[PDB]
Amino acid sequence: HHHHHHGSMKPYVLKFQEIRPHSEALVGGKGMNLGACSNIEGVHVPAGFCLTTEAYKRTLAENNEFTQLLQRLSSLKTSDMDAIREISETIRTLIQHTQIPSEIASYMDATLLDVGGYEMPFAVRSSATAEDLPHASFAGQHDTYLNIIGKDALLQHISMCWASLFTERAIIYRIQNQFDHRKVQLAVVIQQMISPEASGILFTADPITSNRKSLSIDASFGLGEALVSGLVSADSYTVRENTITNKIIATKKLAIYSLKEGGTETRILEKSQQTKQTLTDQQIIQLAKLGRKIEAYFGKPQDIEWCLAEGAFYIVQSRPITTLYPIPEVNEPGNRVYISVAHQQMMTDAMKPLGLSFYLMTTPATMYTAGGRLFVDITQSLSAKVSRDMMVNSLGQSDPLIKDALLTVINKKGFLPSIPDSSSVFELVRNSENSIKHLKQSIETKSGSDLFDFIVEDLEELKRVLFNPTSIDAIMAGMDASAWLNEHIYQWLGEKNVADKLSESAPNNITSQMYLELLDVADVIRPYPAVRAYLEQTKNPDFMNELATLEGGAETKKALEDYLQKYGMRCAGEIDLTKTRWIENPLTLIPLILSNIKNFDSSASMHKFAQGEKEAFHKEQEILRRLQELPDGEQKAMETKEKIDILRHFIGYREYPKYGMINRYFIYKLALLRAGEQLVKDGILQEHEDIYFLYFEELREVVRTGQVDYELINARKRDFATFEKLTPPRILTSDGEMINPKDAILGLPVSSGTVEGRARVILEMEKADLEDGDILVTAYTDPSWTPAFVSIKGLVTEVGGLMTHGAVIAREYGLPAVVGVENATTIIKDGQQIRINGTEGYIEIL
Ligand SMILES: Nc1ncnc2c1ncn2[C@@H]1O[C@H](COP(=O)(O)OP(=O)(O)NP(=O)(O)O)[C@@H](O)[C@H]1O
Ligand SMILES: [Mg+2]
Repeated sequence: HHHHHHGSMKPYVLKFQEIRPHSEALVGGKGMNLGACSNIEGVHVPAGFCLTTEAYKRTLAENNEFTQLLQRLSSLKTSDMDAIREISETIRTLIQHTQIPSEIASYMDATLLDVGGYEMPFAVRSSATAEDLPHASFAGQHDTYLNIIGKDALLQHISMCWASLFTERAIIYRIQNQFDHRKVQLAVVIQQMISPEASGILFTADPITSNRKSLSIDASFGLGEALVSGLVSADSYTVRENTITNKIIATKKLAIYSLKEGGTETRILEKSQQTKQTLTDQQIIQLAKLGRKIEAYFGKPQDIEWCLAEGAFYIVQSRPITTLYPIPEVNEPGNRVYISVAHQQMMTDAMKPLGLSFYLMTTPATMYTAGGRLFVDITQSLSAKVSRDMMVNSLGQSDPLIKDALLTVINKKGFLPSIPDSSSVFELVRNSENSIKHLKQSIETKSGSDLFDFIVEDLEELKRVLFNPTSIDAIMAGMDASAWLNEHIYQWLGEKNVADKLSESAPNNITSQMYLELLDVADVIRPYPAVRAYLEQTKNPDFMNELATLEGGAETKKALEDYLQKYGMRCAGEIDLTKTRWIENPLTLIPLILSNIKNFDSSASMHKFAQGEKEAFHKEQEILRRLQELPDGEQKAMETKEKIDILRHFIGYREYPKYGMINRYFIYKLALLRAGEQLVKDGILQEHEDIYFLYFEELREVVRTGQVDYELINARKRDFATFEKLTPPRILTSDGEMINPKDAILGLPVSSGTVEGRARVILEMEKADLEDGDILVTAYTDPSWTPAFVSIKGLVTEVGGLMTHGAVIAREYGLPAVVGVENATTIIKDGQQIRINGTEGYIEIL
């Protein structure tokens, strides 16, 4: 060219106004956001630029002594603490003694005089990146410096940032997340200092409850680094719509202010000062409005660092929130309530797409996907009361826990507004059996696009042989018999849930049959301490063909085979066709077999059954005998006995169709895996199990026309990954909402629950001794301990703010935790014990 070939080159420095798109690979997370954050309208971002990773690659990843070391480090694992300490020290000093090329240090001078210049104070903040992984975060992993003035001192701190990438805490963090050193770079953000009166964090969701329609703020006096620092406390405001709706005022006894000549000092605050409302209600709203605008520009809930300097609000960071369980896209207006069928089905593992397709294509009810799990919209049932109660009463009986969640929805106020005959069961089960035998024979000849065209046929046959109106009547005949028997025997004899005792050892229960038989398997293994020792050890998926080697077992094998012919097609999570079955990987069955042996006596199929009967039959006559001791006596007892006979006749079939169903699933799954196997051979698919991420139709027209789209597939995996980390509610809300005095020390709730245990740790975290089954109490908490505390059941800290470290991490690990307590380190003497709860903010003595 005509640009002097000047011209296909990576730059060294980029202004927030220059930063291009998806150059995250140049300026990293914090930077790419700062950039985009500038280009917003009505938002004041300070100015600055980024030291591009080129500067890091050229200065430090192109040093032989450097690379030699990083190689020496790629050797270690977390178990090796000292080597890490040492190598870290060494690597770290090499960086603070590796000067920056005069070339680069001159670009900086050039830009930095535009922002400008070397007499003004700057912020040196480190934004990092992981190659070919733009959705990785280093939140709170590296250093940052406030108020750096001067060239000599700017270069000193750019180097201390790069160094902050090699701290044990940072290193160890990459080991655990398997990010690779040498694959992580650092951009450095050089930004104008703001001397603010007040600074803090803001979330455009609620941290607890993911409301999405309520914004929460954390504010304090002074510079922000203090709040993120761990001590001082903060002020917490919550804003819904344009109304302030909570104000927790804290005791901010510290603040951090700039020095005229660089650096930062910490001031105690005059007592009158420490209880002041650090924003004024006009500013709280004026601020919330901002957070809302930003969120609108990005299209997702954001995490924001802000500054208050002479009225004015400056945005100095933005981020997305990563911890939100998503919301189904239901195109139906108003406030809606979704109920998790995950929790009903007792699964609440994420489900891959192929599996989700199948659950969907067999029910005719209308369900939604969110977060990789399934939900049912139940909003209309809740309108008409004749049906509301008609609902909550049904759940109230099964899924009782689901109901409680439901009821809290019911009064948020602001939110809303015959019996087939005895030949039946038999016939029903037979034809399911026979249907499954044709299906078996029929699919092994099918292939290609036929095979798909095939199982579309069968999904109707399935619905037809498994969900007749005879079958359903049969299912309901048993269940309705329980309802009747439970309340009517409440109202006459005053004994609840009698239907459970009357149901015991009832015939034809397909699942209950299964568990008995796996008791016998266990029973075969007890005579032979050889086997049980083996099974206990083996992590071999074919441990099975290594069974006849030892005769101590080896009968063990003919046992397992018989059991795996009648049940190998089930697994915890059967409803996802994609999940691995028992007959597929027999190792997944071992632990039960083992746990039966530990916890049951031999021959317990024999006894537990019998004592099931005898007790359901002596509870049958205890009822009836007691009934005819009252008015209309003979007619009530007469009345119930038909009901019991209905109960035991149908109750076991309740369980059959799901078995009939996943039985066909498994047959599909296998023919569906031949197709995949074939596709790989043909060259279209990398792995044969790379179909679990296509829905049925998506898949079906890949075997018709052999074309696939792999960053569909890869986003699918990337996302299935993101949702496994997530734990579905019993009730999800159109607004993202997640549903389900005693000499007391008040605090900030922060994180929901209740636990009990141990004492305070001062704590020399550096030389810290912890212990299982215990609550924690320091006063300062910061990321330094993030990678240290799994063992905890609950947290309590002096410092406050619900978006402190204590909060956000206790909220992910699922611990209940209260912060902001007055003098917890003191006032909870001698590391003793305690009971805390976090749905409200209190703490007490046991
Ligand atoms: N130019 C600036 N002027 C004033 N305060 C600033 C400026 N830049 C950053 N801050 C604040 O000073 C601190 C800078 O630390 P920073 O590393 O950027 O955030 P962090 O939480 O400590 N680490 P990270 O999780 O990577 O963002 C935060 O409290 C910011 O709110
Ligand atoms: Mg930050």
